[PDB]
Parts: sequence; C-alpha cells; structure tokens
Amino acid sequence: DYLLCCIQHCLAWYKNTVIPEAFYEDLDDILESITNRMIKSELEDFELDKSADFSQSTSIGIKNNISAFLVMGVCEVLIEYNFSISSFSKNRFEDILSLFMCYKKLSDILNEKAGKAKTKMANKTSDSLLSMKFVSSLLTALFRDSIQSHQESLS
DNA sequence: GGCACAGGTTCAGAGCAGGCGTTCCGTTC
DNA sequence: GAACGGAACGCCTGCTCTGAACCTGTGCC
Repeated sequence: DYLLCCIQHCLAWYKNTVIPEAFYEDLDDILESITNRMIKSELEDFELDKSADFSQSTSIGIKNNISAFLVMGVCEVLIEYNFSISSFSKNRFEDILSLFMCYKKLSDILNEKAGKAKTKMANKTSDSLLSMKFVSSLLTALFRDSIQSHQESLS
C-alpha cells in the first residue's frame, strides 16, 4: 500500500517538474491494467468474506484481516491516481466509485466482524494513504466547482 | 436483548508542606 | 528576678495531585 503511495507521489512529481525514460511510460499502462483488473476482482479472487470470516483467533482470519487492510490501502492510492490523471473524464470517476464501493464493502464486512468482539480492534481506523493535499483539492472540487466542463463527472 | 463510550473510582507513586522535637527569650507574678 | 509559656529550624508522615486502566451503567440499534 505505502509502496504504491510512494510510487504514485514520486511519479506525479516526476511528470510535474522533472520533464520540464521508459520506466514511467511503462508504469502509466502498468497502473492502468492494475486499475482495470482491480475493478472486476470481486473478493473471491482474494478468497474473502464467505471462504473466510476474519477470525482474529485463526491464522487464516488473521491473514484475511491483514490482506483486507492492504487491499483497501491499494484501492485508496488508485483513487488518488485515477483522479489525478484526467481533466475530469467520467469513465475513471465511475472506476473510482466502483473501487470505493468494494472498499466500503470491505469496511462494512469488518463492521460485521467488529460488531461481535469487544471494541479493542481500533486498527480499522488505520490512517488513509491520501495526502492532505489531495483531500483539500478534492473538497475544493466537490463543493466550490460549478464549471460545466467538469460538472458532468462531479454530479 | 446486546455493545460501546463515558464517567466514576481506585490504586500506585511521588513530592512537598506543616507540625512537633529541641533550644531560648519574653512576660507576669 | 525566675519560671513557664511563646518561638524558630529540620525531618518524618501523611495527604494530595495526577495519571492510567478497569469496569459497569445507559442508551441506541
């Protein structure tokens, strides 16, 4: 997760300032293919939720817990990337929504799994891999954007 | 009918202040 | 003029300040 975060940040900064050489021209299509594969991997390629029950006792439910956190982190980074790429093109935003829908699906799976045991699993609130910067820019673009050219995506 | 957060409570430790213990001078017969 | 009560500097007791955690009670799902 953190790795991908590092990658995203360095790479965006590269495109931003460095250019004004095959690794990054590859990585574009790398993350693209990863994103598309991520959209339509539905938790049974990961073997989650029904094959396992996130048992903090069992080695396997422990593993599930950990894998799931990693997954959600991954998704978050990809959300940042998909947003960053476009000049507000709609297919990527649909992708972001679907990513988030799987993410939230995982979070509420854990709420089902964290509803039963006592509330000392405060590891669910594991900090997001979104920069302060991106979040500022996101709310800026949600609430104070009336620009029709972008607005079809923001709606 | 159960879980989570709050709030109370309690204990452990540590730190510090004051009163009594020793020693002397004032006051009242 | 003397004696017994008021008076000052140091150490120990205990009490308080504070934090941290447990646990239990209530309200909402």
